Amino acid sequence: LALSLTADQMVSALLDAEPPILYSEYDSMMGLLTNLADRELVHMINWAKRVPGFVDLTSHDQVHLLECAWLEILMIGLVWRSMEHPGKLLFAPNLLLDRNQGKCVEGMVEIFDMLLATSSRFRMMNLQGEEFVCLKSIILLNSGVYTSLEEKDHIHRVLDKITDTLIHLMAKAGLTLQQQHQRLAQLLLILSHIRHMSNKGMEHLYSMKCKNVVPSYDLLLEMLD
Amino acid sequence: LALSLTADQMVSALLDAEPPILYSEYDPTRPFSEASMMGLLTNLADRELVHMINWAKRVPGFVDLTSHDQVHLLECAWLEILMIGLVWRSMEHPGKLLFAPNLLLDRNQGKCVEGMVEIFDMLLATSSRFRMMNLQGEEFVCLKSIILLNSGVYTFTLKSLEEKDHIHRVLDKITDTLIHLMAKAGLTLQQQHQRLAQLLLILSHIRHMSNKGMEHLYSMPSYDLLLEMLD
Ligand SMILES: C[C@@H]1Cc2c([nH]c3ccccc23)[C@@H](c2c(F)cc(OCCN3CC(CF)C3)cc2F)N1CC(C)(C)F
Ligand SMILES: CC1=C(c2cccc(O)c2)[C@H](c2ccc(I)cc2)Oc2ccc(O)cc21
Repeated sequence: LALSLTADQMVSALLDAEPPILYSEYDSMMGLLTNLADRELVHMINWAKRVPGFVDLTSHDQVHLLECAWLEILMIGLVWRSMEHPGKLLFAPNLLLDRNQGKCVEGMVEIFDMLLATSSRFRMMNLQGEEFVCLKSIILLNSGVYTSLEEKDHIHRVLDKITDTLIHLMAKAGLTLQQQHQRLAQLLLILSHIRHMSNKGMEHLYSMKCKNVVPSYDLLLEMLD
Repeated sequence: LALSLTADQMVSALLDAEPPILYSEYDPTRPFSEASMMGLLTNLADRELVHMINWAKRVPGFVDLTSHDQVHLLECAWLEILMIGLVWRSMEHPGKLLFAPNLLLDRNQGKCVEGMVEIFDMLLATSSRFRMMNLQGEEFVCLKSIILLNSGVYTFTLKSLEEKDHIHRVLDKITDTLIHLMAKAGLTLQQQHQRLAQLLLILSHIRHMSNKGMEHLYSMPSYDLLLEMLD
């Protein structure tokens, strides 16, 4: 049924599944970042269930995709909220942090710097929230797909649908065929830098280890049920 | 002159710039041990690196960048570039990685190195996806150049933005080139968009593999080295 969606219905569904903007619990820096990230994880589960073609997959497959993508998804949301705040990361509306505040934690300013650069690449492209929910979904289905045959064909048909959607959004905003091609690529090439940031960030979270730091296969299996 | 080239001119330059296929050092002791296989793979990798630099300098637009920027693109890209060459070579050996004509290894021969099978599996999976997609050599060389220009660009002043913008325009010329390759093949406009997307999404996984790959190596090239080789 998700394969039957028009471009507009795809965006309407993705825009209507958006998670809400959470606030940072205080009224220690690793503490606020960690607690916030745990709380957005809960909302990300119910976001992912609403991504079209996601619940068409077995729960095993659903959780492998979330396991591979959760940090990328957390990060692309951070970068989106941060577009209109050059030089700062809008973790929460009461947690806007600058490059200098990354230095309070050994290891973080490197990820902080990569997130800022992605945020200004979205600013200098004037990334639209319709395109952004598209990329966020692309990340969900794409980042673990390559690890049975009916499942990865269906995922690749839904990913072909979101490509159609990105092209449609670009045609309706007036861009020529050529500008449509180029913008799609520039948007998708940024996903590979987002992958790099997730990997480096994952890497920091194990040196960071206060133990049981990262969402395990079984924890994620419970939250979707 | 890079930004005036026609699609077919870009395909041409890229195809001639391809580095040769090399051979692994000849009759090592087999069966391998962990130290001897890592020794071969390393020595083969190092020898490919020299040819990669000559390759890099012939990628339209690369030599327009400052020495320092060229090195940084390479420091960030070189393992993805090594790994996509392997996947390409190994497309016609299902279940095998053709590291060299004389070094064709299956999954089980990757267990000889602790931590390596996990990497092996990823590389083989990618090679199977390129098979499933019927990846073309003309597309291959466009994606490789895309890797070289893109991976290091989000890490790069008036001059620094000119550097950034020029690279982004060359990437835009490589996109048009892939699209021309697809249009000329007879694919529809929708099919063109979808295949361009599927290919570019594959570069996200190639980035994952290079990162895990870099992790694996540490668990077991300098700026100065790449810069000397570049001049
Ligand atoms: C700055 C980035 C990204 C980031 C962190 N915060 C966020 C909150 C909202 C949006 C983005 C973020 C933070 C971060 C995080 F993303 C996760 C985390 O730990 C989660 C622990 N939970 C146990 C649950 C399993 F059940 C997972 C701790 C963090 F500081 N940071 C990760 C690093 C640099 C280390 F890559
Ligand atoms: C992908 C890859 C290696 C690889 C890398 C990491 C993990 C792994 O399992 C294999 C390994 C390698 C070994 C040492 C270095 I220095 C670099 C690459 O040997 C290679 C040789 C040639 C080539 O084109 C690719 C590889």
